[PDB]
Amino acid sequence: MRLLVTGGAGFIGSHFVRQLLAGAYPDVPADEVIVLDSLTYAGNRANLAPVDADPRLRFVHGDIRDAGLLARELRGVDAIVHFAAESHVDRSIAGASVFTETNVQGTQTLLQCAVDAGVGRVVHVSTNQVYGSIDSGSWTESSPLEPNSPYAASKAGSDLVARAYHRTYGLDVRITRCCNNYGPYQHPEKLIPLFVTNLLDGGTLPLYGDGANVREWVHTDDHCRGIALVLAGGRAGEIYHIGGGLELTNRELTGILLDSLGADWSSVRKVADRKGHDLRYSLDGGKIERELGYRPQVSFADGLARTVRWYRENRGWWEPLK
Amino acid sequence: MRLLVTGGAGFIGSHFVRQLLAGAYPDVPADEVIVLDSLTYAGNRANLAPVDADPRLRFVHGDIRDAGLLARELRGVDAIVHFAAESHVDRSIAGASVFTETNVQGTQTLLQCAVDAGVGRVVHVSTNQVYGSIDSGSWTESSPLEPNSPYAASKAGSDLVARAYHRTYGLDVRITRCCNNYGPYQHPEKLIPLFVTNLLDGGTLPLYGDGANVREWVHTDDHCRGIALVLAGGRAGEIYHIGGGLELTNRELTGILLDSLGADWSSVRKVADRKGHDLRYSLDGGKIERELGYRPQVSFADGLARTVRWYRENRGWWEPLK
Ligand SMILES: NC(=O)c1ccc[n+]([C@@H]2O[C@H](COP(=O)([O-])OP(=O)(O)OC[C@H]3O[C@@H](n4cnc5c(N)ncnc54)[C@H](O)[C@@H]3O)[C@@H](O)[C@H]2O)c1
Ligand SMILES: NC(=O)c1ccc[n+]([C@@H]2O[C@H](COP(=O)([O-])OP(=O)(O)OC[C@H]3O[C@@H](n4cnc5c(N)ncnc54)[C@H](O)[C@@H]3O)[C@@H](O)[C@H]2O)c1
Ligand SMILES: Cc1cn([C@H]2C[C@H](O)[C@@H](COP(=O)(O)OP(=O)(O)O[C@H]3O[C@H](CO)[C@@H](O)[C@H](O)[C@H]3O)O2)c(=O)[nH]c1=O
Ligand SMILES: Cc1cn([C@H]2C[C@H](O)[C@@H](COP(=O)(O)OP(=O)(O)O[C@H]3O[C@H](CO)[C@@H](O)[C@H](O)[C@H]3O)O2)c(=O)[nH]c1=O
Repeated sequence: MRLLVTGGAGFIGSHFVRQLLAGAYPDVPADEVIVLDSLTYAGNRANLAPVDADPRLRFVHGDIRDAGLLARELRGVDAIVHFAAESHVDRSIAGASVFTETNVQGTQTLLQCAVDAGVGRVVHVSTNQVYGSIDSGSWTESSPLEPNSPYAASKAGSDLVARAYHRTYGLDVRITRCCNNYGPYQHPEKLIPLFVTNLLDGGTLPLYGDGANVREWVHTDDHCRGIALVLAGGRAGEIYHIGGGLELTNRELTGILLDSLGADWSSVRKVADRKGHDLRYSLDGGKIERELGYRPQVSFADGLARTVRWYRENRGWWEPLK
Repeated sequence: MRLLVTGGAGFIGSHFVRQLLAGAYPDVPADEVIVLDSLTYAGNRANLAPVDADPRLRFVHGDIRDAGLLARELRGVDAIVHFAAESHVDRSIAGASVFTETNVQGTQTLLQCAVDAGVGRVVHVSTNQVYGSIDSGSWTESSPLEPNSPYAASKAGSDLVARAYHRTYGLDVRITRCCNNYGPYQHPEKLIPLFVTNLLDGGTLPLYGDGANVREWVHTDDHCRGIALVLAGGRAGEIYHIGGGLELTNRELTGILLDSLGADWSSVRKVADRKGHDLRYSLDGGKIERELGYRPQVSFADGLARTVRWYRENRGWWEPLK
């Protein structure tokens, strides 16, 4: 079983690789694991340090946009788990082009090379942001694509490329959509690590707009497990939501973070709101529960405590990133 | 070290604050920075957006003419950097009164409150226009005050108030005089931003009179650094010229601007000359060089390229101002 994981040196991808190599996914035979990652500002070899010497791992410093490389690296690969992408909304508003280049064009190159290489199946990792914003209720897999940021539209375009590969060429590609993830090794440009590390440095927390925005949080371990279940038992062309359950306003979350670190509101700063900021995300995960048996297993309280502790203990890791 | 910067939401003042907070002036201890700005048509909170959440910054929306406010805000302040003023010659010709009110009366109120508050030192930001026009040669700090516009006479009157505060009350006030500044965040009523943004909008450039007027240009970063050197090491009551070196006719500069944007002379329009338009400005900066070590470090070609690019990339900022 040869598996290729793109974006495996990033936050979620590295967790997937680590778990896999650790044997957390018995149903996912992985005798050979190739990680393909271009090492952008978000890719970090340290994320794979724990599995560095594993004889089953091959690390490829390269790009999904590189057709030649792929045509070689995908030879005899049975499956691909695709996490490689530009992932930050803020960066997408500031410089949008890279998002279409990596997310849409990169996905197309990858999927065409998969077809050319006879790859058996692909799990295309996506996000709940393709659905825009939802005032009340939760989105299901049939919800409309109404992305509001360049990042979200790039992911949605990638999802559409995946569909077309399945419909035109018969490629067995499965799509997952998940809510905000959190956990160790998340880059500090993201909300939780940013705020936790800012407090660790005795700094302020830049709370966008009024902090009323709502996000659903899932520990990355749960997301990864959902992906492994889709990889092992999903169906060609299907979309699967992987949720975490827990919905919080950014204000609520900030309070929780402050509490966790013994800090107070005085460390918060109201800053201009993000342009086109999505008010609320909420996913319905009944499909994957009923069809594949997935449900989040890490409680926010526990997961969060552990994450904060991780940041406390790994300044050497995050400091250089800030 | 508590510092109060008036006019800190304007063009130059915001750059000074940003640089300071960024650590560009190691010799200027700034544990606490208060910015006092009345937010006239020229003051813009967006100019301080990048430093908004900095715990060392306190933004005070208020006026230098407000004695009561000052008497409170100057408590325990060690130094003041005074940039607040009405800065456009054209506006001064159209409605002169505000120039005496803000520039002269505002300075007097500020300096008297400084005395009442025991403020250690003040850097009064002034201009080369107090010297009138110079056909050949450059002005030194002993050059005569021969202002020709209501704006220039208001600045010169403010400089005289500063001298009197130093001579009568012992206030340690240092005066700086500089040439035309340019750079990001300059309000588009000024020559460069006006012409660059007009070209960006596909409009014409209103070239006053024959365009033969000569101006000396300095990037604001250099000016700010000169101010920081005077603040840290100048001497009470002294005047210091901060120059940029580069002298150009407005016609020459227009050509440079056109070139930079791929436009041509056809976009220019000869319009009536400004009343009492000063023919040429030229400052000698040997004093500050020999006494404080200052010399401009940003070459016009580089500085300008970057400025134009800034305007290209920040329509959202300037558009609302036009
Ligand atoms: N972070 C979340 O909360 C979340 C929620 C849902 C979905 N997702 C999706 O999960 C995936 C992983 O996100 P993440 O948070 O781990 O992202 P990340 O920003 O932590 O990491 C992205 C990784 O992809 C690599 N990469 C970027 N462009 C590349 C290219 N052209 N070729 C090869 N490698 C490239 C980077 O070097 C990096 O290691 C993304 O597709 C993202 O859209 C993320
Ligand atoms: N722009 C230049 O090329 C240049 C060259 C030499 C000297 N100067 C001097 O430098 C200083 C800064 O000029 P600038 O170009 O940044 O000006 P500007 O027009 O960009 O900004 C002036 C700022 O002062 C504030 N202000 C005006 N009146 C006020 C009042 N009564 N109380 C408080 N705040 C008030 C405004 O809100 C604004 O933020 C001025 O004193 C100007 O005379 C400018
Ligand atoms: C970075 C930052 C963020 N925020 C707010 C904006 C959002 O409402 C919320 C979370 O911000 P971010 O960490 O940037 O995450 P968000 O935009 O929700 O998107 C995340 O979750 C998405 C799934 O919802 C993933 O697809 C994205 O890749 C991932 O980055 O916190 C602040 O208030 N201040 C900040 O400094
Ligand atoms: C706005 C404008 C200006 N001009 C000319 C007039 C001047 O000769 C030259 C620069 O004009 P302004 O941008 O208004 O700048 P100027 O009067 O030289 O004064 C600037 O530099 C001064 C220092 O010299 C500062 O004290 C002033 O605050 C600052 O505004 O360009 C035009 O030909 N057309 C225009 O539309």
